[PDB]
Amino acid sequence: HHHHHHMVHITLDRNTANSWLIISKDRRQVRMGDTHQNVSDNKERFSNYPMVLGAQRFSSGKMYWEVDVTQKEAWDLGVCRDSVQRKGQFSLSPENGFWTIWLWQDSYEAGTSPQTTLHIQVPPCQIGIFVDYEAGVVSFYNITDHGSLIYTFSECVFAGPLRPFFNVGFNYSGGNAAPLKLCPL
Repeated sequence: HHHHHHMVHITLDRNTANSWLIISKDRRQVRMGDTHQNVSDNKERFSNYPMVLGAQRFSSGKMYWEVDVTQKEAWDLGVCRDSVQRKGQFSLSPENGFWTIWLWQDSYEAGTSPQTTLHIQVPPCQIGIFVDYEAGVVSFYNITDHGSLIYTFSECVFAGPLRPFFNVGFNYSGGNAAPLKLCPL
């Protein structure tokens, strides 16, 4: 792909984070802590899953960023509406305001409803995410495999400002402690 020149500097919004997440000083990395991180509750925090939003809001234009997923067993990545549900149980779907892909149990899927199997020959260590607001497109790229396309959501109905979306996943296995990291431009 040739989307690299739309690169944006994403930072994580601490106030939206699940109370077990640990966000680095530079707000560029996030991992699952082994306990509650001693923060007050608020209406923005994702309560049921290890999720956090980017601080940036996008309502027009073309945007690109990269995320490092090295040695993780489970994660979700993409964008979501600013007004997505924070509390209780929900599925990741465009109907609920999410445009995402994930790794889970050794398979990659896109968060359609129902979910779509992805075909990835080279397990990615970094993921590129491209948003074209006007066109209604969200695309995902395998940076480890020379930028090859993973998935395109088209005909998106964003219906609001978008925020970068992250889920570090649970660590029931002891094999999923590694962070998500926003990669430098």
